[PDB]
Amino acid sequence: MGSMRICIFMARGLEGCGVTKFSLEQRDWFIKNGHEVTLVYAKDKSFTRTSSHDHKSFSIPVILAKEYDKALKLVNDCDILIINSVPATSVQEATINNYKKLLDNIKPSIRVVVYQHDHSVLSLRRNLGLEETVRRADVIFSHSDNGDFNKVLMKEWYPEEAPTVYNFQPPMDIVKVRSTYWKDVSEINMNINRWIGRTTTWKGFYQMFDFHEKFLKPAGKSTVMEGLERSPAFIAIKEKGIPYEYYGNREIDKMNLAPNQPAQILDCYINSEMLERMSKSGFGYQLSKLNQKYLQRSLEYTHLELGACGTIPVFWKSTGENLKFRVDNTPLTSHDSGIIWFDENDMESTFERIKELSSDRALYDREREKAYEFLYQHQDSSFCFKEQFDIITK
DNA sequence: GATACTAGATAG
Ligand SMILES: O=c1ccn([C@@H]2O[C@H](COP(=O)(O)OP(=O)(O)O[C@H]3O[C@H](CO)[C@@H](O)[C@H](O)[C@H]3O)[C@@H](O)[C@H]2O)c(=O)[nH]1
Repeated sequence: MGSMRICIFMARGLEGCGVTKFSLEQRDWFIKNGHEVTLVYAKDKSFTRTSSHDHKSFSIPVILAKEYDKALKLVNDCDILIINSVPATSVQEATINNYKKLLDNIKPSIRVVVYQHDHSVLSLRRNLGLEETVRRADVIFSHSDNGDFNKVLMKEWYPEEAPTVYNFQPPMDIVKVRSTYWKDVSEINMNINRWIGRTTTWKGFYQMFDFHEKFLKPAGKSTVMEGLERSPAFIAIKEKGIPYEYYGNREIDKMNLAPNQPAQILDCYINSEMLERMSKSGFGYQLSKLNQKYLQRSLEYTHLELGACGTIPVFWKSTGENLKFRVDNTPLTSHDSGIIWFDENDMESTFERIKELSSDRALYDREREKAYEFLYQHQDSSFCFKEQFDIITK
């Protein structure tokens, strides 16, 4: 019921993945709804995927370790301070020290909002100041009431009344993407299967490799996996002697899209570039197989980008089973969504589906629309940020 | 003790 000043703060730094995407998507919504916004991030630690999204023209970097004043001056110039990430466990005494001093000098007329974007305790543990950050917050959000942040970490800090933790969904303006990359069914290459994600076990990269060597490759299809970095978690792909063809983001045009080829792995990607390639690929894959406890209503940005750019979304079954439609709590697998639920113990019925859609384009374009409208209903900004804006205000 | 989950050093 009035225009406010917002400061989005990422103390971990600008990593270029989910948290960075949420902030940018948060900034756009606030701006579109009449509010002034400033996006601030700590550059004490740097990241590879720092340019995946375009923020360079408006984001404001700051070195907490040696710019406390500018930092304090920025975080105090708003009505709502939203912290999406906290210093990592490797920043250096000065950084985590000044960040803690910042939380002690945020004027009284500022409502501090804290979003916890991680899932597993293992990730939650690599945070510094997360406890102080949470106690200073006037509002807290998490991906699941039954996730680790809620059931374990909030138990360690509040064994005199524990703050409420509201649930949220990482929203995105789906229409902007569609209206920008969607293509006519004729421009799509039904033989290019494109997987996107990062090198982490719950991201289902293994099953994509398996699915390619056993179904797509043998059938003349081509597979591209975008976003795999040789993180330590990559050693396992070495031990498992899994066939592949790595490509740096510079030599993308030397990638071989012909049949009878191993999984073509792309290092890391620029988000707008990936969407363009995806909007012209027959099927996009996002096999996140997170566990029941961590799943409530939150789909991931990689999930939403697939629906939004005009491809046929191929997600992990269990995921769509545990998650619930935002409109009526019903499982995502209970709707005629057009989505193709991936079954690990039945990759043949999955492949068969892809084959059908691969033959007649009428049904294909009939399934996109249903998938798009379904993902729109479930997680577009228009709805989700308004839900959060209301919890933050009242 | 089995098992998920979590880019860096350095030279051009
Ligand atoms: O090299 C890359 C890799 C990813 N992306 C993009 O980065 C975002 C990644 O977000 P998401 O798909 O959510 O994956 P995570 O990086 O795992 O995001 C984390 O943060 C999100 C915000 O809440 C949560 O939804 C996730 O579960 C959590 O893992 C997407 O827009 C991707 O298109 C790029 O542009 N380039």
